[PDB]
Amino acid sequence: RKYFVAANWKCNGTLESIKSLTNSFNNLDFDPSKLDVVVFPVSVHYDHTRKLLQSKFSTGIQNVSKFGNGSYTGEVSAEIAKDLNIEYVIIGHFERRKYFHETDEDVREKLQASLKNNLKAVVCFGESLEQREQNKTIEVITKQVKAFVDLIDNFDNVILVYEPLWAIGTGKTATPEQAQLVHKEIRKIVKDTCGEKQANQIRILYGGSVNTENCSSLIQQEDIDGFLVGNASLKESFVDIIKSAM
Amino acid sequence: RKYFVAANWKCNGTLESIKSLTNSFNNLDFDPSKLDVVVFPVSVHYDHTRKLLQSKFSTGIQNVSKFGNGSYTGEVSAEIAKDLNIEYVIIGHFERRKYFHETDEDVREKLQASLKNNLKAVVCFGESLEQREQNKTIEVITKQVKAFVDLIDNFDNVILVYEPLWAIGTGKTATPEQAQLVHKEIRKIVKDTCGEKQANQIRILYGGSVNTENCSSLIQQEDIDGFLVGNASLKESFVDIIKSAM
Repeated sequence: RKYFVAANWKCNGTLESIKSLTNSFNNLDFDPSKLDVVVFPVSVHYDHTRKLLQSKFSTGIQNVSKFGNGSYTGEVSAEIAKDLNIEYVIIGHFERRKYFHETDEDVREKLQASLKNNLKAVVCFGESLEQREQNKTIEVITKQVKAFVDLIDNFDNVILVYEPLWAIGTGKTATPEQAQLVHKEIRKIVKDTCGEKQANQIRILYGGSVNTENCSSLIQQEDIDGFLVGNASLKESFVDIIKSAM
Repeated sequence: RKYFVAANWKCNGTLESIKSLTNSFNNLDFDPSKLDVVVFPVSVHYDHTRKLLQSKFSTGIQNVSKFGNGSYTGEVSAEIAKDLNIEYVIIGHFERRKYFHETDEDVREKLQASLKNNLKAVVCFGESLEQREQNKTIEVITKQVKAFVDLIDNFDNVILVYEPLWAIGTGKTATPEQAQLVHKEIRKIVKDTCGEKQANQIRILYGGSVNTENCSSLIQQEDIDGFLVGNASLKESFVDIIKSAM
């Protein structure tokens, strides 16, 4: 299974910083048929970013609507994304679950709309610190995955991302070891409700704090197929995090 | 008062449909110093629409974040909008209050972030059918407007829009005389808290169902200064609606 490295620039950037950052990325020599590298810029920055990035890199958007075309002011539907040749979309990120009250049901409806319009999806989930302290991680993870697992028609087109909320912003850290354990568990859940061939071809990315110092330890875990990088993707050094996966 | 005519395309359009529509809009000869005409496309269609529309047309986006730059996956900040020279932003649209749970508190904060970044705002509000039947129209409209009006540092940069939810999708029809009554009262609220001079300079648009048959009878009302047009703005005949305000 092919490694996946994604850059989530979130709500950051200017036309200038993006011109400056895309040039550094373009200097990276890599074969896109042996590694997937995706960049997710702010929606209004999309065209500009797609024009500055060489086709080596794939591009997507940070969110997509659960509804289709219609009277939904401010939403970007999956068909609109499809019409523009936007290949990937991020769904269920915890900032969207937290600041904007997206539920597991919004996650599944968005995943369905995306698959219906032939877009590839990056689905996020993970447990909070309160839930981990109560030894409930597996119960919470299985509930979040069950909400949408039955829609995956092609296990190459849907990528899973585990976000260890308990270790995000709490002033706690995750050891690659503690991450690999959850990934293994997630893969077992996919094996048991979808099949063995499906479980072994689907990528499960680590979605915690990833930098140039620990990216090598994480990728080397058999069940960690890459990452969804936040802050560190806003720096030129991000080319180093991509090298570790090749 | 300069009339204001806005096309809210909501979540609609393709590259080819927009190319064909902008072409048609560009054929209408109007003077921007005497009439404001703004079109709001989907975020990912913005650059494309801005390049196709002649500079006499103003453009904006359908929603902004209440947060600034940072870890807010999927949001677009006022600050990013400023860097791209995006002139207008829609705030408080009923579809976002309904489907995405945005509150008066949210509206207030998005307006504050918008004004701090030199963006002009179209602020929406209005009562529902249930509220209108209990004879609470004024009470509701007063509370919604009072949630943000003290922020208006400048009465040419903020536009108010009354949306009669009670007639949007219920089978009721709002008549010009009925809309005028509410517009007159909206202007009184502004008079009572900002000054009489301020109240006579701010534009209050009607955001109910507008078309080529009823536009002239609405714009002709003394307290109605234009409209936020929904689906009629996805047609070529939209030019006829702009004309009614010339």
